[PDB]
Amino acid sequence: SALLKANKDLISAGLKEFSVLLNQQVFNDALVSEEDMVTVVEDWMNFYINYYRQQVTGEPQERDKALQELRQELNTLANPFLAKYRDFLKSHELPSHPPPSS
Repeated sequence: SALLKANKDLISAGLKEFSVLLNQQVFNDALVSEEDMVTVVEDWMNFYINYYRQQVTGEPQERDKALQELRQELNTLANPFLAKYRDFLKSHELPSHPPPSS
């Protein structure tokens, strides 16, 4: 295999859609439970991984490779979303995160 456009198309498509999912949040007025948003993020990732896992007709190498890239891709795309939300909700009313604190 090495790298077929089909794999890149599926991965990029999943990565793009994911980015739109994470960005489509309402980062403006921090309200609502954090665990709720966070649970939603994890819930989506699991749903995506589970679905993508069954969307692979390649050998265990192709499947594992695409599976590892999918998981790592979600962590990298989810990382900014979860870190941005955290700092965002933890920023308003108290800048708890930067040097000026302890």
